[PDB]
Amino acid sequence: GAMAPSYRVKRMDIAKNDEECVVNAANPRGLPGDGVCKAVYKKWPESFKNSATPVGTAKTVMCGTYPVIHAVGPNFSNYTESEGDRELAAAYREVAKEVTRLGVNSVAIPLLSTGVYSGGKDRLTQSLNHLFTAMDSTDADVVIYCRDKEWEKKISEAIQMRT
Ligand SMILES: O=C(NCCc1ccncc1)c1ccccc1F
Ligand SMILES: [Cl-]
Ligand SMILES: [Cl-]
Ligand SMILES: [Cl-]
Repeated sequence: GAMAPSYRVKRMDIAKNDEECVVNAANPRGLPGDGVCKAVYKKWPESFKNSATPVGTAKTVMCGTYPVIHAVGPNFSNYTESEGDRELAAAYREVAKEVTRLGVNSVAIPLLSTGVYSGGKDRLTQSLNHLFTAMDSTDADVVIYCRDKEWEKKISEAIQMRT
């Protein structure tokens, strides 16, 4: 574990992370996709061998010795708010199991189901709170990666609020 497990946020490409493993915001079919998923495909294409996994699950595939955790959040275009919320919470619980199993001291994570899978709604708070519920019992250093300065400030404020 980390000596003093922490949460941090950075506004940059998760493909340039400084952590011991990465969470991909994957599609269920293991396809290159767009956004975080395409950057992850360009950086770690070997990790997409047999990466397909259902919604609400995470599947780890090694790129060399570097673990890529493919986490499949729901597409809120297709799910009800209620069922989507359940699957989004589940995806993060499976990420916490994988991070623990791998024995890493740090993980780079995106906010699942907040972009092309958001169904056109702001899900910063919803996605971040499910991330916290899952990861709070892990002792890895968590570094959250986002695209926009607005969200960088809101994620930073949410982390600082808990102290
Ligand atoms: O800002 C948003 N999402 C995070 C950034 C992001 C990343 C990748 N593709 C798209 C958007 C957002 C806010 C309100 C409604 C819909 C949104 F998608
Ligand atoms: Cl960047
Ligand atoms: Cl998304
Ligand atoms: Cl983001």
